[PDB]
Amino acid sequence: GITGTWYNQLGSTFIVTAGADGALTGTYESAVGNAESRYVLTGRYDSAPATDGSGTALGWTVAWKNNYRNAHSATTWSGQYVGGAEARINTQWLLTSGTTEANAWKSTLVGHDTFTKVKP
Amino acid sequence: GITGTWYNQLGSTFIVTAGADGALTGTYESAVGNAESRYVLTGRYDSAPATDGSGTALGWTVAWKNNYRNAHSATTWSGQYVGGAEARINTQWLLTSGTTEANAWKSTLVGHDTFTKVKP
Amino acid sequence: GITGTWYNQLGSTFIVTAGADGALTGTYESAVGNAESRYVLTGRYDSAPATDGSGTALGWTVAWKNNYRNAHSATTWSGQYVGGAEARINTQWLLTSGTTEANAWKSTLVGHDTFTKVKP
Amino acid sequence: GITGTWYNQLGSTFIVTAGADGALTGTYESAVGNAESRYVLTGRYDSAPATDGSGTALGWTVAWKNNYRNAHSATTWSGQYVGGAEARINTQWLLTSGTTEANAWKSTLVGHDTFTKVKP
Ligand SMILES: COC(=O)c1cncc(-c2cc3c(=O)[nH]ccc3o2)c1
Ligand SMILES: COC(=O)c1cncc(-c2cc3c(=O)[nH]ccc3o2)c1
Ligand SMILES: O=S([O-])[O-]
Ligand SMILES: O=S([O-])[O-]
Ligand SMILES: O=S([O-])[O-]
Ligand SMILES: O=S([O-])[O-]
Ligand SMILES: O=S([O-])[O-]
Ligand SMILES: O=S([O-])[O-]
Ligand SMILES: O=S([O-])[O-]
Repeated sequence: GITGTWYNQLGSTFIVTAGADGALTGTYESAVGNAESRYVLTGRYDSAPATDGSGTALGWTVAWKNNYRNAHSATTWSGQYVGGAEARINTQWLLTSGTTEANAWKSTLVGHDTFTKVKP
Repeated sequence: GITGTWYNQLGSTFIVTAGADGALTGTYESAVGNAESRYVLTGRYDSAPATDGSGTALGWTVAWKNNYRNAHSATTWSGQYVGGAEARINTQWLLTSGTTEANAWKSTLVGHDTFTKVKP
Repeated sequence: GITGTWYNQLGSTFIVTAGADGALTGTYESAVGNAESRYVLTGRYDSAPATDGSGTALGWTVAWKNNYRNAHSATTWSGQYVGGAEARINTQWLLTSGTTEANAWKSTLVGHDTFTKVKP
Repeated sequence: GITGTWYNQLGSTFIVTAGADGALTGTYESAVGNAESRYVLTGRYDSAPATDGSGTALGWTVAWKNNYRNAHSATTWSGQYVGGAEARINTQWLLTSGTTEANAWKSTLVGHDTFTKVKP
């Protein structure tokens, strides 16, 4: 299932629990950027997915503030869990930094992360 | 400045509480605001933003399942809160639907939402 | 139609010609209007759109190199032209900068530009 | 290193010439290799990239109209070319369909393609 410890292609660590109420809760540790140790995450997932072979839709957010550092930014991952020989969560993400209005055009990075239960 | 009710450009409404712990909790719904249009939201925000005039980074997720409906999808909004005389939350979003692998190319919509404290 | 001089919400100037073959050609520049901030663009558009009221899909690219400056980056805009008494081109864009592999996570900005034939 | 034939990870091919003026021209074949599935592409690239291990920024567009078919849509790919023994073009894409204003929310898909010089 979704609950577990996952790693993305850069070796970030995503520790998540899927609640029966559709909640995702856990911690995220980033292999990149202005980040140190674990950050709180929260999200949601479809707790009654289609039974037709489709993946399970989900998303979560990390705001990049913890007790050590504050990057004044937040990442949301939107994606789906794909059950499988090798279970995977395939996502695309948006990383918005707090900016002045003049710099808002350059506030948001986009990318795609794939997570499995094995570290690269 | 974030806690309360916000309205997007399209008719949607959300009500959120910004907790002291950096949490965002609430519900997302339609203009009409009927029970069947209401979904849990959860997210995170920067609870200690920069003091140089930058916005406040935040993000949240809604999975489009409630006790009545299930669209097998989830949206994440990633953006920033701008305070001042015309307060706004400016976002970009990713809506991922659960798909088969063959259809994963058409799984993810992208767009933008601007939220205000007053109705459009 | 599409051929003409457009401006985005930030004052950039998009001078484009829509050819009979689906080609878009022209130049993209900044508000100041100077040679050093002017760049070549090329793209494509649907030369036979639907007749049901839908917009006309289009996209184009600017590589941020000209005879004076090189930012080692390129932007693509993807969107549609909406006809009527206020013609508009609504777009989302991706701006990729050349990076090392280690920095590829932070290579791509995303945003949205709306273009009209009037200045903002 | 850009000019030539490239293959994505899902059975598409394209064929591009990278002109000394920074033009990309060519054809994109959504399948392999029937003419009903071939479309014009044009774009731009950084014709003077860094030789510091950074990728070469580029982008291109395909409008999904040819002599056989018309999906009333256009994709733009934004990315970077990475040279060497195992050369790649790493992209993120936006696929916008022409829509009515009421449907504009669901107009734009996002995703990622990775192209290699060898077939997958
Ligand atoms: C009541 O159920 C729905 O209407 C519904 C179903 N599926 C998706 C959405 C929806 C609403 C919404 C938005 O306000 N901004 C960005 C994406 C987005 O998606 C709404
Ligand atoms: C690395 O980026 C640059 O150096 C650069 C230089 N000069 C203009 C622009 C630019 C302009 C622009 C716009 O109007 N919409 C969307 C993206 C975008 O990027 C970018
Ligand atoms: O991943 S954010 O800390 O730069
Ligand atoms: O690098 S973004 O996945 O936080
Ligand atoms: O995750 S994309 O920035 O290579
Ligand atoms: O939210 S953008 O797809 O019109
Ligand atoms: O404000 S959006 O164009 O980064
Ligand atoms: O045309 S998009 O599915 O790479
Ligand atoms: O699988 S990503 O290209 O939607």
